[PDB]
Amino acid sequence: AGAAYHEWKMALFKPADVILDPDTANAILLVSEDQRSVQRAEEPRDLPDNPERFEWRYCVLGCENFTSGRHYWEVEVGDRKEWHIGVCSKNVERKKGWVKMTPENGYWTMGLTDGNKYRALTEPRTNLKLPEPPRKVGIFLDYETGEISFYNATDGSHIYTFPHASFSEPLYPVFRILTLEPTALTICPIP
Repeated sequence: AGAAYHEWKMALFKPADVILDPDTANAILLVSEDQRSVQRAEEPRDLPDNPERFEWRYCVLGCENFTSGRHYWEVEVGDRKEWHIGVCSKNVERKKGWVKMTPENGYWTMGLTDGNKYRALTEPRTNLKLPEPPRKVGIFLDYETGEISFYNATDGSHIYTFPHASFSEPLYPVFRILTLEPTALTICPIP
């Protein structure tokens, strides 16, 4: 049914326990007391000018990145209408604008927009036709082979796998939202 994806993930990938780094969060973002959720303000806070922050993109990272091995983590996206998640490099441009989010620029992300429109953020984009809409998403990484993939984490269905990439820089979990809406984005807990 949904199981097997469960067996597999635990058996073959090391669960990351990702917590949101608020030093990285764009001012319009609100990290939760627990640092698992992110939700969007109505208007930006004023926040200590910091190099690590995403001042153009409405992005937030993990505290902990990856340089080897196999890892996975899961994100309750629930019934949100817009959200993009995955990973990115330490060395992405956190200040300059109009750097498009592609693997070309260090972004292996994937998301949802205007409600029902799934897409992967390759160049060009690749739309995605998902039998069931996911309420929870599993992000999987193998540094060495250079592969990142996405699975519906309730039923274990596959979603997308980026083209192999030789990874030079460390990789952070990245999360991004722009809607202001009820349902938040939430890192699922490590078993």
